[PDB]
Amino acid sequence: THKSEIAHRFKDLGEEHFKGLVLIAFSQYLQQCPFDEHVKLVNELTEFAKTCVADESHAGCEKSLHTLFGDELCKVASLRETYGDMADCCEKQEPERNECFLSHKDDSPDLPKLKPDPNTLCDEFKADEKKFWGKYLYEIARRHPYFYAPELLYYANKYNGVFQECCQAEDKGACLLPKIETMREKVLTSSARQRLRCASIQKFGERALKAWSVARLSQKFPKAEFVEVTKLVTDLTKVHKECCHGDLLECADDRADLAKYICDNQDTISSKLKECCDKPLLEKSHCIAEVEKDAIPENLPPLTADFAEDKDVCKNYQEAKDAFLGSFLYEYSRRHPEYAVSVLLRLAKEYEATLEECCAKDDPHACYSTVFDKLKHLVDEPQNLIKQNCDQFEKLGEYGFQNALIVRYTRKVPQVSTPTLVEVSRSLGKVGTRCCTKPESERMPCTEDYLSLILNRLCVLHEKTPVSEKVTKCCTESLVNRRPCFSALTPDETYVPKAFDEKLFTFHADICTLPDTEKQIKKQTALVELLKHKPKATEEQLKTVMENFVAFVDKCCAADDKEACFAVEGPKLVVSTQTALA
Ligand SMILES: COc1ccc2cc([C@H](C)C(=O)O)ccc2c1
Ligand SMILES: COc1ccc2cc([C@H](C)C(=O)O)ccc2c1
Ligand SMILES: COc1ccc2cc([C@H](C)C(=O)O)ccc2c1
Repeated sequence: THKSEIAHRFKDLGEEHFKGLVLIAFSQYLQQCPFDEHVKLVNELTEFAKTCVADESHAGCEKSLHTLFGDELCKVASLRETYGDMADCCEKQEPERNECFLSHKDDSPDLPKLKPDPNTLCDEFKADEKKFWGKYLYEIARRHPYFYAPELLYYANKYNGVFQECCQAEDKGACLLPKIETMREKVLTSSARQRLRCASIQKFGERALKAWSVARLSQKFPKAEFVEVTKLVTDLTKVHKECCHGDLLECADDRADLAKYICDNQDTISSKLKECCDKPLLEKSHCIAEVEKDAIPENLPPLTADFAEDKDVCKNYQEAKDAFLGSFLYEYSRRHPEYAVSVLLRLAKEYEATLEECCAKDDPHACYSTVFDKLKHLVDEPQNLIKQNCDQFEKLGEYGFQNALIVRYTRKVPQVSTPTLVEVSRSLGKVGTRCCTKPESERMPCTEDYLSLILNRLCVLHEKTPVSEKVTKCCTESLVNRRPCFSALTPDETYVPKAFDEKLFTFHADICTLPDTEKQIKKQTALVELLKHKPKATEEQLKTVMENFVAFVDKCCAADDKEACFAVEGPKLVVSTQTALA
């Protein structure tokens, strides 16, 4: 329909944005190459796009976006030498070649943890604002190779606006570190949301993403009609599909478009959008993404009416399954803005399973008329876990809770690799902080949605190199029952203990020197390995091993010759610990 896709997107996005997405795209496809390779790729591509803008007939201007990006990545001399089997993608035709690159996205790339000097940072910034802006896109995007790319350009500006307001202060440090931290959460979170949106389509079909889009949209805009929501849903699903499939130019473009549409139709969508719609382009879509719920309209009928009472349920459903089910989702979501999206989807799935068996039965209506009680039962099911988990969080504090979750997970999925068990248990206990201080009514929803983000990370880390059958099962059985499914696991008897490996339990003076985070991780790693070796260790003993350990580090980090003390106290500690675990 357009002579030249690259021309079209360049015009549409404008140079600056066009360059920032190309970079992000290269940086996600190729997470090792240094910055500088990438800025070369970015400009080559952009020069060429400029030629196509001026003359659309010009050779190459007709190629697809994959073919052009892909053409550019094959010309990397580093490929075979840096990326291994990656350079074999270059031997294929499109679209297999593109598929092949995308399958080498690495969810755990192992990159220097970003230690920033407020000084060096305000330097680099005053020297080159635009290169700074790019550098940040690169570093985030290479570490989060599914990160929502237009939402990333948004963060890059906010980053830049943080230094524009803070480098001209006197105590720059004190202005920066708060704002950086606050932003840097928001970015990890955004990444994990985005990774779960891609994990939907990839493992469960565009229909799962589409359904997410209904739940989210209906909650946010419950005034809007099904017909309208249905429109926004088609557009929102395409943005995310394109986005997850690495088509960032299309992603950005259709997203800007959808914001423009939403604004031009506030009267049929929401009363909360005034403030959003007066913002510039990137900020507009974010504000929208964050806008407040609209008020549930007034005389809505019972849901029982359309979905349980009505004798024609099986008729409407057989006629168009996903559409009818989208309607259930709109109707349920628009009335329960408090609920977790995971929950709404969990309800929709169950209502599906229900019609699925009931419409094949002799009087469907007797079977399905009773379904809402079953749904009431599901929403109430998880409430006691919360309580247990919050009390435990309050008693132990965040860090102790991370430890309890380390033990807990290591017993249920001890075949999981240790890096993954530590990362995930650390995130799981950050849920305590996120959700436990909230008013009770709010807790279950909060938790349900965070645990989905986090359990997805486990599934995604594990599916890379799969080792535990239970995890594979929970990860592939569903998205929306993962939390129940993980919560229903228990330690197992099949597991042979890991042979003692002393190397994993030695400590050196370095331990005193590490940044705090890295110090926690090193101990939580030991803790995991301990449970893999001693999977029956009881909680009182582990309390002993844990006090004894803190006494040990404390003694040794206080000593005149710390090495000597570690050398000596070290083996003492292995010995008691080996002794205490019978
Ligand atoms: C089909 O199941 C899903 C898909 C995507 C989800 C994304 C999210 C994040 C928290 C979101 O921003 O809504 C939560 C639950 C989800 C369930
Ligand atoms: C339009 O109705 C749907 C469609 C797809 C769904 C998928 C899922 C997830 C992926 C699942 O865990 O099976 C949940 C609910 C859904 C409702
Ligand atoms: C802050 O409240 C929480 C924190 C972590 C939790 C982890 C889990 C996992 C699924 C588990 O227990 O297996 C469940 C509930 C949780 C509630």
